[PDB]
Amino acid sequence: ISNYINTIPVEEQPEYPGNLELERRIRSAIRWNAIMTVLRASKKDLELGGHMASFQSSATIYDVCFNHFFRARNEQDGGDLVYFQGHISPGVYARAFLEGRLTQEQLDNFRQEVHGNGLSSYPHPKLMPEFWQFPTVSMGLGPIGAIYQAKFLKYLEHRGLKDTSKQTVYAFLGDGEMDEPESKGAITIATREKLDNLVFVINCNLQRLDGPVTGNGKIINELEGIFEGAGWNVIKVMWGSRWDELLRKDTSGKLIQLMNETVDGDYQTFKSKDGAYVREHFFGKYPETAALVADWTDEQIWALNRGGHDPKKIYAAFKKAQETKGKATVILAHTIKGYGMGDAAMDGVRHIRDRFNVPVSDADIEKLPYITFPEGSEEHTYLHAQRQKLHGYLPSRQPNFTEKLELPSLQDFGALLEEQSKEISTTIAFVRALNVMLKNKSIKDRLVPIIADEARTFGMEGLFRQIGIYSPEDEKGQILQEGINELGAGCSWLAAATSYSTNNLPMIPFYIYYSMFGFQRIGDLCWAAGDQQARGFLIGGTSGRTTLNGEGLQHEDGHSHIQSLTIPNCISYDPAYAYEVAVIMHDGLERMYGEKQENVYYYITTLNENYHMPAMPEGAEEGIRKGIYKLETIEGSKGKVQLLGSGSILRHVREAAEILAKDYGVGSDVYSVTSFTELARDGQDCERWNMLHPLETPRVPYIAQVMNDAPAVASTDYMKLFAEQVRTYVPADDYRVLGTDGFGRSDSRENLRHHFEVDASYVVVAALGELAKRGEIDKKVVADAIAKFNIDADKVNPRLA
Amino acid sequence: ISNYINTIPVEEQPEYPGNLELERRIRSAIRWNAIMTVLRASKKDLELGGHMASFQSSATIYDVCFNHFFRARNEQDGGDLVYFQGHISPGVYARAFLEGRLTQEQLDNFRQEVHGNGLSSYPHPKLMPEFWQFPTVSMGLGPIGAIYQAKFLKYLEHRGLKDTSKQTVYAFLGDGEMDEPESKGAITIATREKLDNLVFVINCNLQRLDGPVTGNGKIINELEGIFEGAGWNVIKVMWGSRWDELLRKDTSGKLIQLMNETVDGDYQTFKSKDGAYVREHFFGKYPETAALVADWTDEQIWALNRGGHDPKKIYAAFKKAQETKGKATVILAHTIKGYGMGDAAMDGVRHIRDRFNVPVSDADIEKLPYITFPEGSEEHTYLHAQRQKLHGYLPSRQPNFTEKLELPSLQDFGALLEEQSKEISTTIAFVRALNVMLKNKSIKDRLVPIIADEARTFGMEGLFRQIGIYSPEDEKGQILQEGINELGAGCSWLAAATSYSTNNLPMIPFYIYYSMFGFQRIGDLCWAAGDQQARGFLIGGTSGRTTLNGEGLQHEDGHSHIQSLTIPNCISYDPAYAYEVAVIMHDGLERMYGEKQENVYYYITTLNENYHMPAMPEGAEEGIRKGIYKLETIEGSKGKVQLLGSGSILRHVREAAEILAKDYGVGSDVYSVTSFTELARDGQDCERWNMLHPLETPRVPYIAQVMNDAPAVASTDYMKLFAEQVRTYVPADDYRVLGTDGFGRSDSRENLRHHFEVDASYVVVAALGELAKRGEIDKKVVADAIAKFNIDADKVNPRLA
Ligand SMILES: COP(=O)(O)[C@](C)(O)c1sc(CCOP(=O)(O)OP(=O)(O)O)c(C)[n+]1Cc1cnc(C)nc1N
Ligand SMILES: COP(=O)(O)[C@](C)(O)c1sc(CCOP(=O)(O)OP(=O)(O)O)c(C)[n+]1Cc1cnc(C)nc1N
Ligand SMILES: [Mg+2]
Ligand SMILES: [Mg+2]
Repeated sequence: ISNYINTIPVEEQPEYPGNLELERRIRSAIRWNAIMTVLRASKKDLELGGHMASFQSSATIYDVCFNHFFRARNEQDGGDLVYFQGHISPGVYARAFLEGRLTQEQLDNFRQEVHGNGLSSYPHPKLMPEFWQFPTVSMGLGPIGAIYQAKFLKYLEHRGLKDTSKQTVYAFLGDGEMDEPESKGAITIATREKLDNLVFVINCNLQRLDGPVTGNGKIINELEGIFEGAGWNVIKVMWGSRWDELLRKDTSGKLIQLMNETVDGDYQTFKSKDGAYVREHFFGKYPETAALVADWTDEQIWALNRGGHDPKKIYAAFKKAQETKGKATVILAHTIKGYGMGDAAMDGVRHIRDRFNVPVSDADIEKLPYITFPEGSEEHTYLHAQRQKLHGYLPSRQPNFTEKLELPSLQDFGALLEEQSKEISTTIAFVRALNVMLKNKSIKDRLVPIIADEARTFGMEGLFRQIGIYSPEDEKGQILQEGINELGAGCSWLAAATSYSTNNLPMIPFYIYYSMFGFQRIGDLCWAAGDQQARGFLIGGTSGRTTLNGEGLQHEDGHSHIQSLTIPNCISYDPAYAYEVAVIMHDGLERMYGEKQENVYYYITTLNENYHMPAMPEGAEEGIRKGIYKLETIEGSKGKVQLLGSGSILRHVREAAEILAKDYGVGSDVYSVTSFTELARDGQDCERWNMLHPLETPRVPYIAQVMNDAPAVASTDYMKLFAEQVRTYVPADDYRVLGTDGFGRSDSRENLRHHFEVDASYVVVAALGELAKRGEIDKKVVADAIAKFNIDADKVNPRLA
Repeated sequence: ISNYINTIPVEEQPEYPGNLELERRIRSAIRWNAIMTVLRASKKDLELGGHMASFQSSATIYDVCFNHFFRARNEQDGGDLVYFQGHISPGVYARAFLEGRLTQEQLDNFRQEVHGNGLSSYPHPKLMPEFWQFPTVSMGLGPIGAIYQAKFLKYLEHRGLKDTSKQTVYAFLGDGEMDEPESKGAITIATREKLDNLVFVINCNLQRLDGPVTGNGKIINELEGIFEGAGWNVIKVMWGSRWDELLRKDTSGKLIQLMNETVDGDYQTFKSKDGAYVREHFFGKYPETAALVADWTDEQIWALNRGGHDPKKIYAAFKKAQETKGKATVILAHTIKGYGMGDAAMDGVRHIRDRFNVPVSDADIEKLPYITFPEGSEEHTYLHAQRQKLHGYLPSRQPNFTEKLELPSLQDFGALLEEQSKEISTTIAFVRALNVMLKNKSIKDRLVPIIADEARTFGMEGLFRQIGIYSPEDEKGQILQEGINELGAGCSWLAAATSYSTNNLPMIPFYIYYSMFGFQRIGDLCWAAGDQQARGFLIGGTSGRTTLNGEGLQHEDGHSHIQSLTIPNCISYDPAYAYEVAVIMHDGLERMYGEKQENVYYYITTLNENYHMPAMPEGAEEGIRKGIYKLETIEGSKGKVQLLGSGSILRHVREAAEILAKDYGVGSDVYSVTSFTELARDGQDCERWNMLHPLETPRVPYIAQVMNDAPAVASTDYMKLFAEQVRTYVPADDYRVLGTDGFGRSDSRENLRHHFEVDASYVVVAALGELAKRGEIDKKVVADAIAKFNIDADKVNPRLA
């Protein structure tokens, strides 16, 4: 930690390049319009909400950036990638309005978007696809997302894919936000990868929502301490220009001592008081500090401001960051939350227009009028002129990429569509599919395989020697090894999955990891990715409750599909066979990066269990995409049932089919369900449409176009809800579901599938029971089956075990 | 960052108090048994798994702790709280076997737990309730969990609840694991809270799973830098005793330089070569370092060891840690992964037998025998003697607390059971229920309210005046304010929710936060909390997609209930009324902390919207707990339907009930569903039982007991699946579900409820549609209603909007 003063002394401060007086005029107009936007919204009494105090504290920081640093998207690259602090959006909207990018009607529709001419509360690309770029309001995601975005830009340059050297990634963070583990938890990576294209700007107003971040301490010193120890360049912007002569003439060193020892709580106490109070409780602490202001009026003492409010100090910081290489820079900007709002922290708006010399008539204040600058005026010309020198306006977003990719056809995956002679797994199939893609001239180098330490577990060692590991193992390596860091790997995946938009450079990431540590562990990031319109593949390996058999309770995933189905634009599949993996990957590729450019991302669970992989049934492709298709029907004269399975359990459902036919003369229709979730969504969509068009021909759910009315049984390696979700749409009166509800445990696959009541034996007993209720077979046949299969009808429900 | 040598120079290293040679003999037996356990499992060829290399690198570190530091649970306190690294469990079992706490057959059932006499792969309290205590195999959860556990212990002492001062919290971490954002993301908290009762022990073997943590850098220096910067006491245990005369004899300083400059990757390379290579490639870098080992044999060179393998060095670190006050300590122990396993990490078994002088003859080696120490033997006496001086054995766990609490009766919540004068919300009801509890003498001081910088939004400032904020606002304060840190708050809640076991002191935490940032953001901790048998309340405030109307995409929660239902022992409710919240909190209090001592935790979503709160109907208590009860029956002679609602949307389904009756003569049965999930679980249990008892009379799901066969419509503020999950159990032919699928956005509650198609007009249209489909009414009247209600039948499905 260093003294509690500016890192950059006046002698090293560069001359400010802009017109300070003009800038303030424009800035006061942006401040005013931001407050008018939120106040007008409140007057509606619709509980819309909105913030003002935060932007008031950081307005000048953003202003210096818009006038002198921020590069907009241009012909060469995506420009500077700015992660705006989420709740200061009114200020962003106010500047956009001033630049003529938004209308007054839009501002009057702040937080009222349903009808189409409004503005979102926060940065949400999904809601305003041509404006916002990075979703940051869920605190903590912005910092880590920015770290991996900066690292990805360097990756694109090192790989010879795009010269991103002129782009800088700015992450505007709150100080309270720095307590989120995700906020400082990965800062060490910025130093390992020398991210000198990354700048963290922390708004240190010393406050969060309920109170001071650390009243009894000094948050700025805490931040400096850990960032410095993590190897970052730290620049503190503590005090305004009025303090220079004071610090300059104090030869005793007491003013610094005093600044150092005063804690955050007392500093916040001063800003609530007045000049006389500061003379007494701060400077009055020591004779030498009291002597520095003896000649000052209380009004002059009260004028002393924090550094983050002085354009000259701010500029110095951003310019120095720009020059700093070999590591990332964090700017700790000292500010006042609620700055210039005074009291308010209908005549208090009067106070604001007085404080910022806002050009609003006093008999007009009542109408809460927006201020604009006419074309031809000093302000309008200056506003636009600075932006043009910086390539235009931001934030802005391009919804689609421009180039045309020559994607592999399904036949290019032809090997995976045939019967495999050796027993392999769906993960092995996934890797083989990747290799096919790695042979396509159009996308081979746009692929971005990502792993979190674990590569040997998924047998990815082969691609290693083939395409290498990224290590600026050299800077041309293609695979991103993020170590034991699922969140970091997910942010790398997100940066890659949205490159088509931010850089107009489509990249196709495949992040493979232990499924349990997917949505369950990084779900907030997965929701954010949906908002950011990510297009890529998330591969949940070692999936299924009973399949990763020895690992137990914290590894056995029997519910990730329940978590993924909550994300509207995530398309989830649980394939049992290699040919299904091939058809699903090809389709996703085509939907996301083909001419359609669909804004969806994929989640495919894969397995670590080897078994026989049959050839793809002729004509089964569309059924695989849609979610279900019939494998075969087995004959039998004593009854008929429908058996559905997915993932690793399908082969056991087929085994049940052979038993039912040969031991009981019960025939059946056997279906491979590649996506219960897509089938459920389709069914929900059909019934919604039907409800809304009562006079028209009812739409039939896709699952009902494949299944018939015979009693059905479904079994999967996930909790019952995964298959039970399509109940409404199944055209049979009987639909029994087996699943892996309950905490996992260590044992052999055979023992877990029996414990979780999902194996062939339970499918047979479940099927026989449906026939027995129909009076087709004797109930004792079901009872004798339970006995012969060694089923404990009275053991505790696995969910409670 | 300091030089690459031990922090504690030999001149300051205390005398080691144990018998090194006897300890080595015991440790050798433990290493062998750990290895035999895993190899024996391996021979089964059931893909059971298990690790050996990691424990081999850390065994001595744990050995010194078991012999000289680890306090076991005792009469005064719960002993030291040890977060054992998950995958070194085989060594913990090996030792427990040796202390005679586990049997040979149990070791033979390593990773086979279904039949009841086996051992879990990793620390899982749920699976071994009397043995393991803290779930650590999900990397990164252990370190942050340990930080807040240490903090909770200080809270208990300060509140005057228990003298926990002799307890130390040890977190055994891997160096690869430190990359998880959760691993270092909260370390500044240990400094702010002066947690001198916390010790982080990082095993720096420089390797993770697929390679070195950072081969081109120095992970130990990286960790020292950030931890020192965060304010911790850092102790590096780098080199063994054989290096001392050497560092002393060098006066050029060339060794220290050489040690500082060599990078992780090369050190790993030396541990593969041999004395010859190291003397030329390490000492052979400068003539002065070569000179120091000039008179050494290559074999003497090869015997140089890393500090984490030397008991004398390990002891000094732990002793220094134990004495330190004012801050937490982190011990960076330098070790060799796969230590002594040569060949890999009967020829291999022969080698480790020889390497560690294991008392196993050549004749017995192929039997892969377990070693034991007979009573009376030197080894048996010392193993037990050291543990007795340290109060017993660990790990061990007490599943239930001993004291009897005198819980408040439902009658004590009587005010909340009556109709309310003022319009209030379920969140206000929750706060009042807490106030009832705060009056109960038996539990008032055991309550632990937890907030994450959102107290103001939840209107909890009334509680502050009452019980205060813990800030050691004084260290007697009862409320834990964790700031903007959901993971941290969740970890505090976990420590408190598990105090009943750990400290035999029941504490009842209530963590309230924005529901969106619950399971979605800290889901992995929530699953681990289930493993740890947490008993507490998670309150998801500002919940429902349409109810937190102005916040938008990343705040509007229409799916946390879909995430929470994946946890077997989490009981979730979405109440509409103040009386339902009181009945629910009373039942949860009683189930978890009453005589039953049920191992479950509660999740209740509450609202920020005020509306009329009526009186609880006479006798509805049991239905409220079960998940559903009939609120009212409205007459109508043109038709009859059943309407179900929960949360904030129930109010709306009741308005639709009124409209249907007044405008269409359609009668209805209206039900409040306080828990679709408990109803779904009950339906599944009934169906599972029915399947398993074919000869018995079928059991009826509770929801089917409550409902009838009249066409049904359900609407909630959550995605459709939340209500669809009970389809199988609803005894009516038609069951239409309305829900908030899709991404949230900003607008008025009215506009959002129309957009998500869950408001009264949609419930009415859904209901008329079922009647028309049956013939009760004309299809033209459903068409006229769609128009009358200004419903756009062709707007995009909200899921896609
Ligand atoms: C709904 O509006 P809100 O509560 O005002 C809002 C915008 O949602 C915020 S703002 C906020 C405080 C931010 O304090 P900081 O010091 O970081 O920022 P600032 O002082 O305002 O510059 C918190 C905790 N949350 C809540 C919050 C909590 N946790 C997460 C993960 N994200 C949040 N965003
Ligand atoms: C199936 O067994 P496994 O993969 O060997 C296991 C035990 O599951 C482990 S162990 C492991 C490597 C840990 O390396 P460390 O350096 O931290 O520890 P060590 O070197 O072994 O002393 C990882 C990444 N994971 C996987 C892992 C990944 N991500 C999370 C969050 N938790 C994990 N536990
Ligand atoms: Mg702040
Ligand atoms: Mg390691």
